[PDB]
Amino acid sequence: KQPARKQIETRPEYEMEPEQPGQVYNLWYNKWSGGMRQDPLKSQVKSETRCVISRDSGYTKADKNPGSFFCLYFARGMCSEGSK
RNA sequence: GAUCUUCGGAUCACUUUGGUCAAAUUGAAACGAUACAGAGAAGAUUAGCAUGGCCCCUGCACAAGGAUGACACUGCGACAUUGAGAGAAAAC
Ligand SMILES: [K+]
Ligand SMILES: [Mg+2]
Ligand SMILES: [Mg+2]
Repeated sequence: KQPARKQIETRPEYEMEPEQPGQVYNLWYNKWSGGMRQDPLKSQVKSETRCVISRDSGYTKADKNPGSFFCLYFARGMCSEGSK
């Protein structure tokens, strides 16, 4: 019954190159291509952040709108705007 | 707010938001490699052009190529049974 707090103060930026020798970025399909297919179920890297309702939930600007949706990023816990 | 008007007001303008979709593991494709076989015509080597379509790829193309591009190329019962004999059964 208190305003919602922001979880991640920073913005996770995108910079990563798999398999340094044998990968090249693909402009059309925005993903790295070439190199070993690699296990389909291998990339899974444990998530870094985690959330619970108790310490995180609260009011936000979307509570006013009757048809508002939930944060894709609150559940995964990197909503970096808070109550805004 | 600007213009007049006579301090009543009149003019002038008047409803945005191109949305494969919210900051990239879990809704834009198609696969590397290793291991197996491993190149059409009845001996052997080998030119090709076709036929068929829920197979495509390269191409601007209704040219032409990709192993003659590849796969496929088979096969069965609107047979009426009587022709006869034998042992049985039921029957000339
Ligand atoms: K040939
Ligand atoms: Mg041809
Ligand atoms: Mg052919």
